[PDB]
Amino acid sequence: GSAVPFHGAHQAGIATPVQDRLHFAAFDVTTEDRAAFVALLKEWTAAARRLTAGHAVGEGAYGGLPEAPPDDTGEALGLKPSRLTLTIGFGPSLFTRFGLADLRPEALADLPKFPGDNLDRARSGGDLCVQACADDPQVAVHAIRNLARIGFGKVVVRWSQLGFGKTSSTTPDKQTPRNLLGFKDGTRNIAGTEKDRLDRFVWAAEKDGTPWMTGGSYLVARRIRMHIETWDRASLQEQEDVFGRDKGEGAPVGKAKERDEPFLKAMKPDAHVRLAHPDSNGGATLLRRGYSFTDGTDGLGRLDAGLFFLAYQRDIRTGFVPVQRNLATDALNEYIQHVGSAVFAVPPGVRDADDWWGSTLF
Amino acid sequence: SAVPFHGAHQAGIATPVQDRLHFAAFDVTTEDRAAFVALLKEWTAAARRLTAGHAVGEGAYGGLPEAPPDDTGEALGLKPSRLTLTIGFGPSLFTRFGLADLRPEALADLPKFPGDNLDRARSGGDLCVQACADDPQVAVHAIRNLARIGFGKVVVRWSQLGFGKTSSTTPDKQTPRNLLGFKDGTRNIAGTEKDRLDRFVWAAEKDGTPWMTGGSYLVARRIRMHIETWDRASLQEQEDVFGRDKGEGAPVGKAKERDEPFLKAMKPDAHVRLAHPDSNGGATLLRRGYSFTDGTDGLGRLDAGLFFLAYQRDIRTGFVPVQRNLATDALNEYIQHVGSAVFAVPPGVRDADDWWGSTLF
Ligand code: HEM
Ligand code: HEM
Repeated sequence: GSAVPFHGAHQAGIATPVQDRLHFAAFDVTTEDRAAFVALLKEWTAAARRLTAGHAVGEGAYGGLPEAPPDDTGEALGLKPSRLTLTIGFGPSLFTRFGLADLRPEALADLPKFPGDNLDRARSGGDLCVQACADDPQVAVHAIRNLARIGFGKVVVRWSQLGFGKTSSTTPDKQTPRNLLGFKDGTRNIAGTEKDRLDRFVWAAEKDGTPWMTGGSYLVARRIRMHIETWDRASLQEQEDVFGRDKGEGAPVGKAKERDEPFLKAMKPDAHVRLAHPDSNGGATLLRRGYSFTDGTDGLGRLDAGLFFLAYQRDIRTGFVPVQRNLATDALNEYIQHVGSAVFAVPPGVRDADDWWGSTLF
Repeated sequence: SAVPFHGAHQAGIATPVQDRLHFAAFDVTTEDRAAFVALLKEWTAAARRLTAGHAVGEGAYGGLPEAPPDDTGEALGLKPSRLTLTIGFGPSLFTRFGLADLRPEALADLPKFPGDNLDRARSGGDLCVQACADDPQVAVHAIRNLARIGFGKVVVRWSQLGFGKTSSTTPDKQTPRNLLGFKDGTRNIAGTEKDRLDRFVWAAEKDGTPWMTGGSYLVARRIRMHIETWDRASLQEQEDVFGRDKGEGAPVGKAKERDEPFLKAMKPDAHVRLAHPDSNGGATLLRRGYSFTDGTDGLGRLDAGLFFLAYQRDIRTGFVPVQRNLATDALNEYIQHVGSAVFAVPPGVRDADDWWGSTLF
């Protein structure tokens, strides 16, 4: 229930321990006034300082002038901060505005097309994003709702996604959660404590070529539908061969414990862990921070389940791209389909009560 | 951390309200009474396992390699999480298996109400399973696996996820707030009032349908809220809509949330004034609904609202008169009913040998 500090060299919500619920929104900008947009970034930062501390935005949710709408919509009243983090990111399409083209980072690479892609252009892309994570979904919704409200006229919501439960871990000392295919997910991820691994694989550095990004990261979001009907009729052995780990313990094939190191040659050549593993990808390493979703039925008598996949990396070209290319022959492909996609530059942290989101860019 | 599954009544009605909801409505595809009864027995066995935190069948792993696991596995290593599973039968069930003359009179079709805009695909259903739990993944896993067991005999018609309070951070003697920002649930039938439940909630034998004694009747309504319109309304307009203030939830003129309302001090079309049993000939409901937020629609708006669930001893004398009295509710400006269904919720599974629906079949 405690708060997660908002200030830092880095934005919270990345190396932070992974909170139970997610509300992810992508925004398009509807003002051509750079001054208006900068004032928005400052106002949103002020709201976030309140929101992540458990306080109502502006002058509160009630007790103001009767004839004016309340500053805060009020549904988080009486709730604790619940580890709320707010993480902001800039889409490639934002740099065509306010004269930012010269500032687009080289590591904000558009993704190539991948075999199997069935991307819905409505649930893809976006000028900027806010990732709201909390252990209470009312807290996460309230923050997105109130950010959008404050941005009325300057931004609209392009698309959003709710994650009802995490499928990722930055704390290997705690239990690994399972995804909706029933497998532990997050065993071999980067930990929030591994400060040297985060420096090499996650945080952008001055020398990488884009000084305003020093301290930030790069985010890939993929909405991935799961063919649970097809999966749920596969034998237990078939499911375990697809991944290279047993279902119960989550141990690499042949071994006894979830955290024993995989021996890649014992796995099938198209096994998911074998293909995604850094050793198979020239050392490429990712920080996975995704969440499960279900969005009703598919209209055909079945539940609609999937995974909202989020990966943070130091450079999209040396993180997500090579690992995803190596998955062209993944046995998991038979059961999944990518149906939404977006990349964002996540700027450095808000340094103190005078700093603001995107201040190094603007 | 668990709720007993066996009882005179099904759990999940008067038992403590859990944090999360997965509601699913199923359509029946088989015509065979025997095949259906068989399924009901299978379902009860799996429910016993799930509500105690165990995997269904022979488990999620450790079986024949060339067999699909009995349990899909995503709840492994989680606790029972106060999971309750409540099953109900829709009016359309009674057109099959020759049960037409066993439909309870109290399971009345709903009239059309002013402002209804019901989506057909998210309405109705031959039967429903309400899964509540403090962990959403426990709830989802239950529905997922019940649907799997029933494949070939039932399909999922529509499904709804919902959330109330988060109990690991909020006190249970603290009223939750709906997404309009008002405390919700202040004047409600509580699970402790065993005589109000008998008078208002539970079906009794002399009511007319003996197989439903110990049961209840469920109305579900998917109510969209026009969030962005509501949020532009003044604080005074919002409080005028309900007849309570937003901060404390006190009825107008009163000081504490739990002070009894003085209905003449509220606006004639205030929501509380129109819904109160005194304005409805004593009609009283047990509300057990959950908030929802499914995402954003095509115009950038929050697809969010209240998935309203009401239990009552007779639909004709509970939900119907009260909803009728809301014809002029000032709240109507800000909400839209977009989905609807009714169900007869049978009595409870009495012991290890009993099963869902046994009194009917
Ligand atoms: C629904 C889609 C996916 C599912 C269900 C899934 C599932 C899993 C599972 C069960 C594991 C083993 C446990 C672990 O170490 O975390 C794993 C590992 C991993 N996955 Fe995936 N995954 C999916 C998509 C992806 C994608 C799209 C990528 C990258 C583009 C990816 C990259 C990785 C990596 C790097 C590992 C760690 C392998 C290692 O270093 O040992 N996964 N995944
Ligand atoms: C979006 C839809 C709705 C919202 C946001 C809402 C909200 C509220 C609120 C804030 C209260 C006051 C506190 C309390 O719960 O006692 C209330 C009371 C109540 N509402 Fe609603 N409600 C909705 C729909 C309905 C419907 C459809 C019905 C019945 C058909 C209903 C029946 C009642 C009743 C019986 C009370 C208790 C009044 C009393 O006896 O004091 N509500 N509602």
